[PDB]
Amino acid sequence: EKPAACRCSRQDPKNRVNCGFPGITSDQCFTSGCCFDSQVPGVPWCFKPLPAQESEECVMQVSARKNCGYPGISPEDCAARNCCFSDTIPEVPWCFFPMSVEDCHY
Repeated sequence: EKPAACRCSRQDPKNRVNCGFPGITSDQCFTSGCCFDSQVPGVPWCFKPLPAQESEECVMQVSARKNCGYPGISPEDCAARNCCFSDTIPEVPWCFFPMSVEDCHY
C-alpha cells in the first residue's frame, strides 16, 4: 500500500491516534494502508491518511477545506473556475483551495 505524503506529513498536529505499532519502521506502516511520520515525538508516528477525494489533489479534513467556492454552487461549475469540490461531506466547504504544495514526504 501507499497513499501519499500529504496524507502523512500533512496529517494533523496531534491526532492522539495510531494505525500501526510501537517499533514500526515505515514501509511496513505504509504497506498496511497506514501512514507514518514520527516527526512528532511522543505522539503517534504511525497513523491514518487524510483522504477526501478520488484524486490526490484535494486531501484535507473538515477544516482544511477553508472555503473557496460557496455552499450554493454545484459540481463541474465549481471545478470550472473555483477550487476542489468534495461534497462527500455535507455541511462543509466543498469548493476549497487545492493543497497547492507537493512538498510533503513520508
